[PDB]
Amino acid sequence: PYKGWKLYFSEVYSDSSPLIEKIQAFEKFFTRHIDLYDKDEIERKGSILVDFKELTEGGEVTNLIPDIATELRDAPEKTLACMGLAIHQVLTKDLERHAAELQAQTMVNVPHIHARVYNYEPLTQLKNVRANYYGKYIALRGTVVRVSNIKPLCTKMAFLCAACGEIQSFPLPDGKYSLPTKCPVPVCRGRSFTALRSSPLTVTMDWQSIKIQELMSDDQREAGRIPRTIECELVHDLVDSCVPGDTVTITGIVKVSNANDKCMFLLYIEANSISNSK
Ligand SMILES: [Zn+2]
Repeated sequence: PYKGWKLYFSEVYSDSSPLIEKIQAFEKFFTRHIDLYDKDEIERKGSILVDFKELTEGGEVTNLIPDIATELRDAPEKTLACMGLAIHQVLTKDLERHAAELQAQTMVNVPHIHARVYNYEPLTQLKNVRANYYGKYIALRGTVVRVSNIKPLCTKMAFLCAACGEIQSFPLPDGKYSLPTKCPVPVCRGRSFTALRSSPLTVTMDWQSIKIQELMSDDQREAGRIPRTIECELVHDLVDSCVPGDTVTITGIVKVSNANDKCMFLLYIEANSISNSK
């Protein structure tokens, strides 16, 4: 009933899991506001931009998401996955109905849709970003200083279990090729999988790394303070959205980087959205 379930979740689909409640919550939101977005631009770019003020809007459309501000902040990777599958389920239902009338007068293949929330608040200044912010969703605003070149990045790798024939979409931590340890089905644990590099469950998107420097008051906050910087990882439609010197607003997830000048603990922002003025 959920085509594209493995495009967002590595778990096995079960109607008893708490994910169903969250997914259907955004599904009600996206069905009522489907005319507010361009369904053609969503499918082409593979993403959707949602205003955070629309989600925190009081009323009837946001009836099933009263705690979106806390869940997105403390569990962004789980909230965006449900929000992404929801819009994918809304689009796959709106297109299967369109293809139903064409047949009378049904394989609709909707690709992965990145759920991208912008205009998130409160804004977090870079100096107050501590190590405790790991896994949290925040919004930054700084100057672009460096923009690396675009490179491919294998985010997920499909694996076929030789026991039951199930194909899982296994994420790679840092693009490092790794193998699953157990089959996600609750019956068998084959522990032996074959890589399906040509499978659609194997994700490969354009990757770009940019560096952001905080907005420093050149005289007020210059009383012995150095401008802090942080790396931001753009992907897919966010790639090539800013040049060095631009002032951008970035939302995303704080994560730990894994790659005298060598410090062994660096935080970066997995960019979920970027807004460039110029
Ligand atoms: Zn299996």
